[PDB]
Amino acid sequence: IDLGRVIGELIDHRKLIISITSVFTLFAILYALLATPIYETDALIQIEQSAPETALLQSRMILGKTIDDLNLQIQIEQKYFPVIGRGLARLMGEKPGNIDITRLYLPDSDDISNNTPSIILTVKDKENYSINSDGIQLNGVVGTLLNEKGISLLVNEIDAKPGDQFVITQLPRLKAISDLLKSFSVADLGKDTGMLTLTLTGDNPKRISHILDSISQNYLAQNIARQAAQDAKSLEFLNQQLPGRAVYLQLLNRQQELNIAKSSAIGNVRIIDNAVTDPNPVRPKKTIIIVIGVVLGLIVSVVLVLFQVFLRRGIESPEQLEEIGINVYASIPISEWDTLLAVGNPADLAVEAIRGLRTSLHFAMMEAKNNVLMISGASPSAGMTFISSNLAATIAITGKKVLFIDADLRKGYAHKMFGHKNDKGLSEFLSGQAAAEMIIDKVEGGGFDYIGRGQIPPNPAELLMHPRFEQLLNWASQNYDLIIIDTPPILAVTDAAIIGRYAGTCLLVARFEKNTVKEIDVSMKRFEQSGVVVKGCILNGVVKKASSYYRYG
Amino acid sequence: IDLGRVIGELIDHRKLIISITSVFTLFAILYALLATPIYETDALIQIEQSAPETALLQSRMILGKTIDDLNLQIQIEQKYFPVIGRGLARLMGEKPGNIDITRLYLPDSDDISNNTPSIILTVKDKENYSINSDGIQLNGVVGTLLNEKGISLLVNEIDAKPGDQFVITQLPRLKAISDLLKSFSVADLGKDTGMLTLTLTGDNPKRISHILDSISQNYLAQNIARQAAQDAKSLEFLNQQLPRAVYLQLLNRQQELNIAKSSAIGNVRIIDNAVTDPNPVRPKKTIIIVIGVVLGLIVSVVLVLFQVFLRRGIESPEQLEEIGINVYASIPISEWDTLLAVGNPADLAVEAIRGLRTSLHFAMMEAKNNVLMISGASPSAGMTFISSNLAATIAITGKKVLFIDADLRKGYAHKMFGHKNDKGLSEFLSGQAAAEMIIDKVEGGGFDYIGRGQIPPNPAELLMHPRFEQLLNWASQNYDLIIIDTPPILAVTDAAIIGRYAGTCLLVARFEKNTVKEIDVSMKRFEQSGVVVKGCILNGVVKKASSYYRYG
Repeated sequence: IDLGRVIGELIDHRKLIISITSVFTLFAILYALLATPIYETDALIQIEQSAPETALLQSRMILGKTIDDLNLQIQIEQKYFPVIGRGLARLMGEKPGNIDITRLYLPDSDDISNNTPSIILTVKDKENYSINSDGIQLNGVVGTLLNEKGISLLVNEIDAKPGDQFVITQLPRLKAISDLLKSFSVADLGKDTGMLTLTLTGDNPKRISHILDSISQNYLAQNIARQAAQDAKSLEFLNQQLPGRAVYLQLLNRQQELNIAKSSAIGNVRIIDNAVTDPNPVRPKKTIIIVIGVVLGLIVSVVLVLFQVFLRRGIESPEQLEEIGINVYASIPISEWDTLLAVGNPADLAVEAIRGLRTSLHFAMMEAKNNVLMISGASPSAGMTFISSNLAATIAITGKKVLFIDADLRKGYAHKMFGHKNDKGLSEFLSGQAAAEMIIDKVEGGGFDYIGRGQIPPNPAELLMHPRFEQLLNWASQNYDLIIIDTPPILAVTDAAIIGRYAGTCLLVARFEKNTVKEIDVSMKRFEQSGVVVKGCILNGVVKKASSYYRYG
Repeated sequence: IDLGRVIGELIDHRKLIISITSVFTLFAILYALLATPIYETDALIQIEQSAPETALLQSRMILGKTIDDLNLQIQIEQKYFPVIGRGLARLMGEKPGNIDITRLYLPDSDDISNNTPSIILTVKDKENYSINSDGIQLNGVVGTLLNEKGISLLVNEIDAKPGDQFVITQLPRLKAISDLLKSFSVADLGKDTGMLTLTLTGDNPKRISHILDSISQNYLAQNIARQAAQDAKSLEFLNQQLPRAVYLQLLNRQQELNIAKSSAIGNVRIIDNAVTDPNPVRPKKTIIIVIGVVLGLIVSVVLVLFQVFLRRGIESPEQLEEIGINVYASIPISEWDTLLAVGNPADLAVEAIRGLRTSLHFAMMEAKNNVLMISGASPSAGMTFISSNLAATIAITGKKVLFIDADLRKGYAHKMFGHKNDKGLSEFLSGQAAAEMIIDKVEGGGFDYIGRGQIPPNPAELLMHPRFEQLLNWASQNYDLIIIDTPPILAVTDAAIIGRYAGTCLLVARFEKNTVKEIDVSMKRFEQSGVVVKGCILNGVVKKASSYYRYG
């Protein structure tokens, strides 16, 4: 988990980490290139406070007058069936479609849920067009207003590209307020200065400048209207109260004072400069999400790789087994590769390591009480028969006579791999229905005598206790230089602990990443309980990255 | 309790955790889907302070005038017998019912507790209807008012759906003010700006906009009736004081006060009349559902950890080996009246018993005799299961096995192997039977079996009798193995009496039932009695924790 280990596993998993980081950056870049650009326009309003004005601008009288001025409750979008059709259309350089509807009146379904009757325009040419509400397509021409089925459309200046689809939505006036008010924004930047910087953000650049100018003009007009409206209510009741006659003349003097004031009462709000749209979109923020894509890919990659590190629990190196006090006799690397590897590809790495095992056993197998070696995998799929068979081959070619007993009576398949006469296997001998001679075979490849399990017997462990088995071993250890026995795991059945009574040397075979140290520890302790002293293990299937062996020649 | 152990038990208990988290999330879904929506409407009120205004709008003078204006003390609900009938009615798309009562006068029961006389409207059609107060159903039609039994009711524009029930409550004016006031709210957002955000929240969307509009109008008229009242008091005194140049000056002031009074532009303007946000603000969807998820998750965690800190039994042979107990086996639970070792010989729980046979055969050599005693740490430790199957799995090997069931209190081996209940073990110790008529032969396992026989009155006094050692000495010569079942030592002392003659003694501990304390005390009490317990035999270990697996 150290920095060195970190970089090691990173370069080892460089494919995964770069793949995930690159794919998230691909999502980021496609999103940055497909998200519609959003321009921002600004204006400067000057007054002589400004705290009421930042709230009166965003009031519904102001926005509500712009909406009715520009008909912004008539919403128009070019149709693109995919969620990214519009973005790719912009990327291709296609000029976006746009039309002007000066007067819209839907059939006004205006239901509780679907209060936005949605219609689609099919552009037929630059002059005529067709409108489908729910299938009923009404063909129409710009100029002439379409008044059918309670549906009133006055659409003019339709765009060029025909065949397009334009979704029209007569969303409610309150909605046409709320969206704008969401986009609209005000500030002061002087905390007392009359300057207000209105900002409106939107997609259609030319539209937002007009909308902001409309807001500014409405604000100008309404402030002119208010100061005058004070005097206007005064004037209204003066007009209502005119009938004493000298007082009538005094009221006429006040009337003439008030009347002109209304026309002349223009002030207190100022458009220092009308709205213009900044050509550079402010959103989507390029180079701010792509770096977020990079960092998101990096963080998720590390949080996944660390999770996988804390996932696996199998053996990782012989040092783990030697920590418990287990003499790992070999580390057989996994070979890329029906005949024996030790005779098919005699110079493979996995066979060089088995020769390295042969020498170490040859040293460790003298002083053993007899020349019978028992090899029991830690579990199925630990390769016990692979290692035992190749070891038998590599010891046969040396020149010693080897007998390879496959005492895995439960699911042993060595006879399925050496070529066999399935009759008269091992089990058929223990049952007493076969003699010691008709069971041995000759693997022509390895050159070592082979004894197969034969038929699966109903009672394996009961058979192995029969005293004929020790007779077999006593005879063979006199007629052979080495005897290798295959036995089932000790975590599953007790066959291994029965055969181990007669074996001089016993070894476990542990698959590299499959079997855990717990399985080896429990297996060795369970062998000891049964009076069988496990000599050591033979780590197997170690990946070539962690295997010390390499080609030499 | 470690992260690995945490996730292991979570996946093991994945059914429980997902079940409870899912059902609380379902409760959250149904609540969020049935909780009646509440809309809020907004209006904007300007002044040129606003600190008095935020408390004068909420005064009873203003609210109580809207109440009397819109008849808000006349409360109406569509009736739904369940607590969720209204919600599901909305779910089904059914348009909610509503009527209009322009004039309600109940009998005015107005008791101390039931100061809110409640009646129910039964909609008969679009024109007529019936009202039951306490059973007395009065039929009436819109238009004509029902004035009977002191009940003056004028309902018009009754809804369409007939047969419905409408609960009508003439709640007192103070309550009809207080509810509006708890829903009502004010703010300023400028701290000196005249801008006030009136906000009112209700369920009926169209109603609350009208309510807030009426509040605004009442407030506006009240502001007129303060300032126009100042000018009107001045003008009223002029009108009362008018009795010639001074008269013309007073007439000038008269018309000036006329215009100043009647103009009376309020310091307040309604910026924009109240409108209702179509999106309900409560119930807050996706804010309680996530709270439902986190609540289910936290309660699942706190319950699973509690159950973790609930069980005290053995959890693995390592716990026994820590104390210094040689766990000779771990027999897993078998799914499965004949012996398992002859019924289903390939069962995992029998493979483990063969594994025990081999370890005993090694560990039982050098023992002073071939007698094995197996005593469970408690009843329901499966002692007889293990001993019987072990005797079977040793019998098929070919050794002659004698199986003595010395559980003279509640032994039931004869109830399992098929029996001649006469002449059991007790009938031998009592001296009324000889050693030969007590022995049987289980045809299945193939081992000679000695039943306890009749429950004696004094078990322990019998077992001390010297005939028992005669039996064992004779058997150990005529049999290759002798297995003795004995009662738990924590309950009676028979086990420590038989153990004097047993070469090997083993305890059987159920996996999660028996604790480490029971095993430790059992071995200490065996030691005090001069019986050296060889080791334990963990029993009934669950397949999740056992290393055994099928092979073949």
